[PDB]
Amino acid sequence: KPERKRVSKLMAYILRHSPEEFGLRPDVEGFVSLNELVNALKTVYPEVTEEFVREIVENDPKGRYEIRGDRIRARYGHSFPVSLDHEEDTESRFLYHGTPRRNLPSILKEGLKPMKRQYVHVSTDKIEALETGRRHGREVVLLVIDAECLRKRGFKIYKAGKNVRIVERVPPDCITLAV
Ligand SMILES: NC(=O)c1ccc[n+]([C@@H]2O[C@H](COP(=O)([O-])OP(=O)(O)OC[C@H]3O[C@@H](n4cnc5c(N)ncnc54)[C@H](O)[C@@H]3O)[C@@H](O)[C@H]2O)c1
Repeated sequence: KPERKRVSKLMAYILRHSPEEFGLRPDVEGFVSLNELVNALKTVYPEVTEEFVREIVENDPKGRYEIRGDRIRARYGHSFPVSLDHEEDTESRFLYHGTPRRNLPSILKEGLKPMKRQYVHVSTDKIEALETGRRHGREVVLLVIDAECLRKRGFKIYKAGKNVRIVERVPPDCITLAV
């Protein structure tokens, strides 16, 4: 059961960041072949099979991965451009983003920016926002974002996981509170 986390984490690396380092070239929507990914994962964990990966996909709590037939992709978090077809979140009134406090003086000046990824990632869920923010450092703040502000400015919000949402950027006057 903790072997699943090891393989799931390498999957995120390959599917979000450096497919080229395993000699994979994802298509425009971000998909690679399921056979490609197993063969790529095998040169680190040779025990890995297509069923193990399909178990990982179906089980994932956030919906990190997507399988269409024989192809697989990460649904968000990429650091190379992709063409995702997610649905627009038109109902959320508030969204959340956790980040180390040390980041706040720049965010207040520039808003949230995608940094190394393609999109800014926010959450419909306060706990998941705080938990991801905690990965970078121990002192985390919870940013509350007015979603309607973003829509009015043209930045549409898309449902990329269970609670994960993606936007181009969050201008600072759409951040209503930092907690
Ligand atoms: N941060 C969250 O609340 C959150 C919510 C949902 C999902 N996730 C997921 O967690 C993982 C990491 O996401 P992440 O949001 O930590 O991003 P990341 O790993 O790309 O780290 C970027 C960091 O830069 C900070 N930052 C943003 N704008 C900045 C600015 N103008 N000046 C200085 N710093 C700035 C961000 O808050 C974040 O801490 C990804 O898988 C993402 O999808 C994160």
